[PDB]
Amino acid sequence: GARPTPLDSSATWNDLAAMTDTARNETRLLPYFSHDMLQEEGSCCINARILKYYVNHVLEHTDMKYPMIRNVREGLHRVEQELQNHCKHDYSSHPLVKQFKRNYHASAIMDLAAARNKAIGETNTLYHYLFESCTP
Repeated sequence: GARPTPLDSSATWNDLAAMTDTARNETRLLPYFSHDMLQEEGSCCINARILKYYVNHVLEHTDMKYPMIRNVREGLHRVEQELQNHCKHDYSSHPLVKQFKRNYHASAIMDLAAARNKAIGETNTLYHYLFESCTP
């Protein structure tokens, strides 16, 4: 499972899969979390901070291409808000969060639309990281 209940909603998973399939019908931006890494205590809040960035930047035409992106973002915002309430430490100062931001910006310079689509396709993977690392 996970703690935030939408992470246990198969409807959200489907929407994210849908998003991925679309984006990819057009290397990685997300930092890679191994199985061992996801078991580490900070992993939940680290990915939650990345989720925050996703809600603000990545999942912000896009409505036309991704009819579900609005509902996904709102759902993801709810998850982020609950996680942030229990994430005592501010992980903006963590290397992996900066990495994403750094790599996303580096990609955005080339092509903003391609960078957005790429990160969008990786949202499903981020959800998986949250699912595993945010279990009590």
